[PDB]
Amino acid sequence: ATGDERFYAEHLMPTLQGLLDPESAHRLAVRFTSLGLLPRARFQDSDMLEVRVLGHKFRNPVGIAAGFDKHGEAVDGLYKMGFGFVEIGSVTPKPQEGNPRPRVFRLPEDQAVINRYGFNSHGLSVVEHRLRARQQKQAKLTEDGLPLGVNLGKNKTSVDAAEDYAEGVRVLGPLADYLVVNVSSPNTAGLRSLQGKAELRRLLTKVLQERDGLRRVHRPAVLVKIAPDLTSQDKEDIASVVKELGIDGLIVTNTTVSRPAGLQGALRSETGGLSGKPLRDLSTQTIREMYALTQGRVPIIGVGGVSSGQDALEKIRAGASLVQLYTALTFWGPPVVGKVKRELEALLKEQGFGGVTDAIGADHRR
Ligand SMILES: Cc1cc2nc3c(=O)[nH]c(=O)nc-3n(C[C@H](O)[C@H](O)[C@H](O)COP(=O)(O)O)c2cc1C
Ligand SMILES: C/C(=C\COC(=O)C(C)C)CC/C(C)=C/Cc1c(O)c(Cl)c(C)c(C=O)c1O
Ligand SMILES: O=C(O)c1cc(=O)[nH]c(=O)[nH]1
Repeated sequence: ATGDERFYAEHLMPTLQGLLDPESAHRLAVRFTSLGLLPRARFQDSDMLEVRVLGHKFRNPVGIAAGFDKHGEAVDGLYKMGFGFVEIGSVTPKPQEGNPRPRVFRLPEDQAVINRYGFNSHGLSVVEHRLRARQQKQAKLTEDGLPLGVNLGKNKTSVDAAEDYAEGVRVLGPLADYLVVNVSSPNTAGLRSLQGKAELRRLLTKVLQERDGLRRVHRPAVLVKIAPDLTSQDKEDIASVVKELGIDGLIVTNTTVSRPAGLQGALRSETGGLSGKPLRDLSTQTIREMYALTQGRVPIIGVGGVSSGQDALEKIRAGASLVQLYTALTFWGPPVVGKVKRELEALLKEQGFGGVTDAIGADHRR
């Protein structure tokens, strides 16, 4: 490990977290990232890390999860940090404020965060114009193996959820390599009920019809992002609908409304979704389940508690073609990205994989 990893993780990040409230810290991180003030990313991506999935090349399989760059303000800075792909959002159709502050909480003793942002969003129009300002730059980045995802949400007061997602497809679909139908936020009343069979089939049929209506060059993959808190029945139903409709992939998982035994943080009983280390294995097991239920035929982006190459490889072997992280970045800072990639490469070599692709779903073949 480099000196930068150690300096950020042991000294700089904990010191700055001691000085700044969580949401102020988030806002500054977005600002710093957008301005390119981040440290120099030393790690040069080897060919072993390249993945071809969702109609795209990914230079490396480590992405930034939704919720960091909600409004598409820091996309280029995130690629500079060494992410293989960037997901922005969630974006709602109309601007909305989200929940009252405070609404994000650190659990340092658990290496976890709880948030109840409630889809604070600049709205589709603002994000559309922000992405349009760099659309050709993104086209080159995508061609270079650096794709962009856009995660779509719904407004608090909307009377037609499916129409909110349809609007998102129409407005941001033409600017995205993939879209995410986020039906798994724990912070919007009734949202997770859209994961149910009948509601999901009707919602996703409408989303896919809208996507299919876009011009070929502007036609994104469509993925559904699911909760870690689903029943076995819920998961079976989602798998069935995904296969019936030809949904392009799954993002597994969002934050958990569970509070695993053993959390130590003083703020453990705050309302919201829990992320970071306590979510890690719940997410990995959900990936494993969804891979098996879809016969390994549906690409999965694995997310929840990834902080190391081992964490990444466990999700890949469970069935993820790509992984994302967020909470680890908040604790260990920008050097965590290079750390995960370097460790992942080393472990792939150690376990006799030719590359990431060879390891996808490997546990199921043991
Ligand atoms: C502060 C915060 C805000 C988030 N906002 C969103 C969001 O807007 N949309 C979304 O799909 N997921 C959101 N997430 C969930 C992350 O994308 C990810 O699924 C989850 O945090 C698990 O990954 P992690 O343990 O690496 O953070 C958010 C997570 C956090 C911690
Ligand atoms: C600009 C700062 C550190 C530099 O590191 C970064 O920019 C990384 C996090 C992208 C200081 C602000 C801090 C300590 C941010 C860490 C942090 C946080 O402490 C918390 Cl709680 C959250 C929710 C976020 C969301 O991104 C977060 O980034
Ligand atoms: O905006 C939020 O509250 C949010 C959305 C989401 O999908 N997941 C999450 O943990 N928080």
